[PDB]
Amino acid sequence: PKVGRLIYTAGGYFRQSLSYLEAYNPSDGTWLRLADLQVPRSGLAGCVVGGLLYAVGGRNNSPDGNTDSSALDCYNPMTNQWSPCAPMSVPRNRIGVGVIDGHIYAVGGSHGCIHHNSVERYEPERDEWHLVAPMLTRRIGVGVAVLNRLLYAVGGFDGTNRLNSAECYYPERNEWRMITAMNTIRSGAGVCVLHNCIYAAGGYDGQDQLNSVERYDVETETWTFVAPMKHRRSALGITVHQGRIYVLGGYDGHTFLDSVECYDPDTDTWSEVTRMTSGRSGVGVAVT
Ligand SMILES: O=C(O)COc1cccc(CNC(=O)Nc2nnc(-c3ccco3)o2)c1
Repeated sequence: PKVGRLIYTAGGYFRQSLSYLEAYNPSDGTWLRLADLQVPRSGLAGCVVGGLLYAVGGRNNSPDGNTDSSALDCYNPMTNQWSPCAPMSVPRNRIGVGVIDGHIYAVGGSHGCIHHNSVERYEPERDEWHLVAPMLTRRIGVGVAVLNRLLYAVGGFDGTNRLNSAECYYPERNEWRMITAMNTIRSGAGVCVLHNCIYAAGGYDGQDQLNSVERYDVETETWTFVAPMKHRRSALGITVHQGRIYVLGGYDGHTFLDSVECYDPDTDTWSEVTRMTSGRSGVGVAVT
């Protein structure tokens, strides 16, 4: 049943790091501007736990300077208010985030010229962060998705090279293990889960922005190309709403897109369903 869930987009980058928090309703195609982040942020990740939206890491860059963010903030849709939470052990720009058992996992990202392979876990009910096992690879601009309590970190940049590799995190054993490498090198790709596959849409391969999209079926352990998006894009927002994948904005190598595309896995098609109120990349996106 359709209960009215919305797609939230937080922060992002256009001309500088943005504060913006907006919600889109796929049912009527309307947008609603909500309370601003207390601190502008691009390259952050967004996620939802217990009906609350969380903005994680990222960075604030403008003429007033460049500062990587270790912050965690919690937005309550019911009160339309942001609340500061406990910060991570380190600033994490171009971070990847995933949720398991109501816990927020902050993966990789960077702080200055430091490229994190480290990972830490946040427990809402205790407002406390905890270091877990580090990834086998240093990854900033990594994409993250979770399927059946297993977390996947896809692609990114290790400081020297851009990766087509990916790895899986086993939360209860607290380990990481490499999985099949993608067909394409991708950093800043949109990564999400839909049914039994992890999608890796767009990204930057080191020379061009990508509009190609491939998915990893956890059952067959293979990476498969599906239909390409209309726009190439890296640093795109991505989420799933009522069985379909939605990609928001990103950079196509020329413009900061306002375009929103929707992927229908049954017909293996993407189509443009709306536009953001303004183009932007590096947003955090989540559904509730
Ligand atoms: O590193 C990559 O290959 C892809 O770049 C990514 C990856 C993941 C998220 C993002 C979000 N983009 C982003 O934060 N862009 C941005 N942030 N600060 C700036 C900026 C530009 C000039 C001064 O500051 O541009 C980019």
